[PDB]
Amino acid sequence: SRIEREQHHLIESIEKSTQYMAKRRIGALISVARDTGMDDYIETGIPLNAKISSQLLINIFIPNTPLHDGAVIIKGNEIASAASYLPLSDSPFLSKELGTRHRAALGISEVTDSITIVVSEETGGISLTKGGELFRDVSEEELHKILLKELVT
Ligand code: NA
Repeated sequence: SRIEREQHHLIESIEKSTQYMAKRRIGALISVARDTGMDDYIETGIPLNAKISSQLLINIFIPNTPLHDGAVIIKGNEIASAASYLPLSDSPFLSKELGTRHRAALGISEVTDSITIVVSEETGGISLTKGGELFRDVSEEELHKILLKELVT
C-alpha cells in the first residue's frame, strides 16, 4: 500500500494546490520525474527534499518569494527542489499567448519523460506537457484522469 498511497497523495496534492493557485491566478510549474533522471535540473534549484503536501506546494509558489521564481521538481516520494531551471522549447508551434512557464514545461517534456503541470498566472488555466506535447486548459476531470493514468503504477 506504501507506493500507491504516496502516488495518490501526490495526485491529490497536485490537484488541491493547482486548484488553489488557479483560483488566485498564481503561476506554478511542477514537474514530476519518472524513468528519465532529472537530477541535472534538480541541482539548479533550492534543495528541499521535503514530504509532498498541497500546503507546501502552495507556499512555494506565492509570488515574490524566494522559492517561487522557477520550477518545483518532484522525485519519487519527495519535493526534491524548488525554483529549479527547465529548458525553454525551441518549438514555433507553441502559441504566443502562452508564457515562459509553458515553454519551459514543453522544453523539459521534449528531453525527459516527465509529467509537468502549469498554472497560468494570466488565465488561471492548468496545462500539461508530456513527450513534447501540450494539453492546454484541462478541466478538473481531465486533469484527474491524466494524473491517475500517468502517475499511478
Ligand atoms: Na500554435
